[PDB]
Amino acid sequence: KSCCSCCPAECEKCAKDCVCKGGEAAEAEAEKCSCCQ
Ligand SMILES: [Cd+2]
Ligand SMILES: [Cd+2]
Ligand SMILES: [Cd+2]
Ligand SMILES: [Cd+2]
Repeated sequence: KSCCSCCPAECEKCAKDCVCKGGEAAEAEAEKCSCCQ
């Protein structure tokens, strides 16, 4: 598991800054966020 689940495992994008920054529901559940993709 990446950190969240919205993004694969090695999203370079989160690897910096956890790009999704939901804060609360950071998980986001939706398998596939646009920021990391
Ligand atoms: Cd994420
Ligand atoms: Cd990510
Ligand atoms: Cd993350
Ligand atoms: Cd993301």
